[PDB]
Amino acid sequence: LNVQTWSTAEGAKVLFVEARELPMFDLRLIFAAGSSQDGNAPGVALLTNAMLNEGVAGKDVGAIAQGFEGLGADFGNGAYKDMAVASLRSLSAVDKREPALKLFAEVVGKPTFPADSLARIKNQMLAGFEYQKQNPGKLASLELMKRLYGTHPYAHASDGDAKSIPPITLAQLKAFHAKAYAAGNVVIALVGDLSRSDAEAIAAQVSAALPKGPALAKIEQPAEPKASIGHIEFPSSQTSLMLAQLGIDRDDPDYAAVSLGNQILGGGGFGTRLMSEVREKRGLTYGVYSGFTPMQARGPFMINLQTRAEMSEGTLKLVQDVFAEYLKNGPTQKELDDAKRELAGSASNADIVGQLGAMGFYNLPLSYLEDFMRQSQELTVEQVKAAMNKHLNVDKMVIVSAGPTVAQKPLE
Amino acid sequence: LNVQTWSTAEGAKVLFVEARELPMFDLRLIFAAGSSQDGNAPGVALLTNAMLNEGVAGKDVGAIAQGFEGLGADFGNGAYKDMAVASLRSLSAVDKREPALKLFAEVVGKPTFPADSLARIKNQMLAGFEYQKQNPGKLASLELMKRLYGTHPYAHASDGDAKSIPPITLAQLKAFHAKAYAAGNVVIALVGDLSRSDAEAIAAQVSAALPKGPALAKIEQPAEPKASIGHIEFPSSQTSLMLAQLGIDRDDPDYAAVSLGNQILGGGGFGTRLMSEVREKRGLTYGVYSGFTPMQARGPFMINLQTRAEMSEGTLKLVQDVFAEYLKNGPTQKELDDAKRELAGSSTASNADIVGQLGAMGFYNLPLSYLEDFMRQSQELTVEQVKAAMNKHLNVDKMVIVSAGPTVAQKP
Repeated sequence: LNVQTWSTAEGAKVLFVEARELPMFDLRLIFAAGSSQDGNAPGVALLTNAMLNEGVAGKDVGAIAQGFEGLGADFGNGAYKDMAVASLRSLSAVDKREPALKLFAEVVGKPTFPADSLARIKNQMLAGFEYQKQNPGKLASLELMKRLYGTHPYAHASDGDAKSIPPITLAQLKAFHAKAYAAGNVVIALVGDLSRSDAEAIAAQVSAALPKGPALAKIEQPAEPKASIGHIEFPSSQTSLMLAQLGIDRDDPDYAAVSLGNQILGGGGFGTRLMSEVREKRGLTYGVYSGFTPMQARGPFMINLQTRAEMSEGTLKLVQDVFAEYLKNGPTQKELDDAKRELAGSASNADIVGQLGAMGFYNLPLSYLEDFMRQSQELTVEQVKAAMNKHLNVDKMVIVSAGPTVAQKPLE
Repeated sequence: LNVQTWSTAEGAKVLFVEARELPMFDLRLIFAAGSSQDGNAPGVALLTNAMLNEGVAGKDVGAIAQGFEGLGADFGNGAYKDMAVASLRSLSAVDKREPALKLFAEVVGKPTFPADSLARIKNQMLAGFEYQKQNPGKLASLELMKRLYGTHPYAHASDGDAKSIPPITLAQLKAFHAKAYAAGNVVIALVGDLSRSDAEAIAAQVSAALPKGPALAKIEQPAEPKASIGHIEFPSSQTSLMLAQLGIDRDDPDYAAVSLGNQILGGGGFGTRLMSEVREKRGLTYGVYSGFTPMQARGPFMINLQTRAEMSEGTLKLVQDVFAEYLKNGPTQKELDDAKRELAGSSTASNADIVGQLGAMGFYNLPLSYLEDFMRQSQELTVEQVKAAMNKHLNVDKMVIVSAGPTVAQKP
């Protein structure tokens, strides 16, 4: 496709793809306003993002939702470690998109942050922390990110904690919003039934409604953690196991190589090394997965699965052996091909706008999409093995288990 | 507003509301195909409903998904206790809705139940059962529904269990579908940018694509269970509390009165009696809710919350006292007005909200003027009428209580 890009007067990065198949369009705003920008107030980024559509001049939470619905539009939001998102899907018809866009602009650019909404959202978050202590996987991953990142901004939970949420004030949210939702801190992605002229108008309108400000400081790289094995005691006949170490950052040149290499190890299914060895041949789990989560700074590489508590010790060694062998010998030409073929089979405005968001946010080449498919079928078994060994090491894994401490049964 | 109704040549009940504001419409099919129809194969209803869009003649799961997406349409499905649904939201333009409806009819009326999809679904359902036992609330809920309904079809979990899922064959899914998804067993609800003639054609087309057959017989009423208290030992840190007894069936005349009474007792908000006493004044929980789940047969009335294990013994007594006190004196004028005001707020209804009500109207044989009657009646209820209704359907001596948590010393 023909990806077009430019910047607004306020400094926003714009990426656009014209798609006339459907009388609709997707607008996605990506801000460098993830939890990594939390500073001394864990949870403030997530709280700010969740509060956007709780109120604007003249409209309470209900009226805003009704506003979008009545116009045939869908609003979406979310906060993560690197970014925070605000999105709109709407009919392309001028009479529908105009009021939808002005409302969207008001919600993301001029939220009023109603006091009652804040109290309600905090309560939901506090209740959430309580339910979380009943989810082994959630506890294991939280522990795992702490051991992996230490004091780095990516270490703390995005939603903060019971201690940090209560003190957050409306003033802190307004201050964070003014700084992190600034035009110079955003990427405007558009895909749909629009001309480049309409796209420019839309992007400019959004950019002008946002608070004025420069981009925030980028996140530094984390220090490599030391290998370790932790355990979280939890009642259940099952045990959640997670293994991880630092992976790559989104802009790393070996992205295509490590992603294909990962597909073979623990991607979707039955065919992978892990699913066949752990699930297919031994029936020790209903699902085992592996994957990289590239961010601005080095993201984590993780392997996760659940098994019967009495088989956990044995299954862990098995996963470690499978991983060790894979890094040592790499993939077979047969696995690589099936991997490329599988990939060859994997677009809507939504899927595209999502990619444009990452392309602009991580400053990837305009040709990113094509470059990825192209680089990916070109890769040889030797390039994949080299890339995996360059970014992963068997002696760097941080392991966290969550389940009961019970007698262990060796694998049969 | 101006609900229109008729039946198709197959005996399907059709309900339609013309709404021309947006160039789209919502089609919802409600089948008497919930878990209550499981018989000797718990979970077959949910599995059949989940397999609908997994494949049709010459098309796999991904092909069907892209098919709807490329047309700007969304497919929806879900199975419950007394009903199973299949829905489609689509642009109204003929060039988009015609292809989308043909695909939709094929998906719901002629599913192929691919072998590889059934294995994938069973695998995730089996994984689901494992996750479930690590959840106190779910464990208490399953047990509570058992004590409440005994051998009644509503007692067992809709998704079946680890022992009932593996055995389910394609032959069973095929037979269940031919019986439960028969045209005579479905309600067709339509709302949107369509003329009555457009709607007639759409309904006739969907109805004709379904298997031919009559409506299934209605489920009998459950027996009044004896009051009892049960505890599920779970060494986790918080305690889950659930109280319940048989509520009303969906077409009960006091529906509006009990809905408003329940809203005041434990609906949404911090103003309810339960949230005020347990959370507001005592700070014993982050969320306590109560509610009726009216079904074809008597649905349950349930109250649920989570508290610190050491406060569970006292909190349960408090909730019971608050409940007794509420049935005894009824709601205050203030509570009644606030509730009516909240209800009123909560010609602005969207196609999705309307289509949902139309489906229930048709499935439960509610009066054609149900919508208008609900508003009128609700806004006119008196404290005396609400108190009478709640007392007519609930009794403090009939509560079945089930808690899940650790047995620890009480700190009150």
